[PDB]
Amino acid sequence: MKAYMFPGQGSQAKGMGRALFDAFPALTARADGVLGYSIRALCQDDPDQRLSQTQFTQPALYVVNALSYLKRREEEAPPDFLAGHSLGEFSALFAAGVFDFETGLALVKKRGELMGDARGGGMAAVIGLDEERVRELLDQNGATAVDIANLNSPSQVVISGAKDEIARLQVPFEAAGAKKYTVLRVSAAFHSRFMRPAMVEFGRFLEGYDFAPPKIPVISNVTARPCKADGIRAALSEQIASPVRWCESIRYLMGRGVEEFVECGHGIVLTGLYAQIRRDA
Repeated sequence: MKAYMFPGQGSQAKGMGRALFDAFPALTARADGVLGYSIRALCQDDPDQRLSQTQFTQPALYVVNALSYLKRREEEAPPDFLAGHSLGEFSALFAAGVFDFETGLALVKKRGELMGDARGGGMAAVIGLDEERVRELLDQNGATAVDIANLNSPSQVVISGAKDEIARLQVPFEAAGAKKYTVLRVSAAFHSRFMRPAMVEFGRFLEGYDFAPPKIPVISNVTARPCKADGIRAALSEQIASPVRWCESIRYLMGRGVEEFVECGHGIVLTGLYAQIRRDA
């Protein structure tokens, strides 16, 4: 059994998807219709470094992920399971037939707008400490307005919360053995109940859409379990204000009997995480 893993923000790069745009002109033109600009130009030329701006990053990654999936479907047996990291969930749901290509793109355009417009707090990516140690450090350093935002691998955790606390934690984390502590280029503290207002707004926006049942199971970032057909809106809206349980999602799949994990999209970010999750598990 095989799972496809769809990457999210941070995996984008100038030049991504070139051969896919060539191969899928109808979807390229349809993407342009939703976005109002050339998706190929965004990805190939990266005008004014817009690929690093979340309102553009999210649609770019959704399109490249989607086309990457369709290329794999032409060439390889279908996957048994799908999982996407944050933005990647939307590509996974597209692959599963939950919504059509344009609908998913509209959802991600909105997610990009909500996240670009969000304010308050920040985030840091930590390499070299496990969840238990990170939680201990947050308590020891009195960072009561910081929480764990992503559990990405046994040694890769993202934290989120008050900007001053995120700044002040860097040296203590490094002194405890973090190999790297990197404050992220994000508008706000995502993946805590701090982001509740945006979660509420996104939920309301999703009421206007009509979803289909997944044809292939999609493992939710929120629950680390398969998305329920009746639960798409909760899965997607709550995701932005909840910890991303990526490590647990991969471990769930391993426990179900999945032996082959393939990254579907540009880059090797999730491949790297998987190697680390696999080595520990």
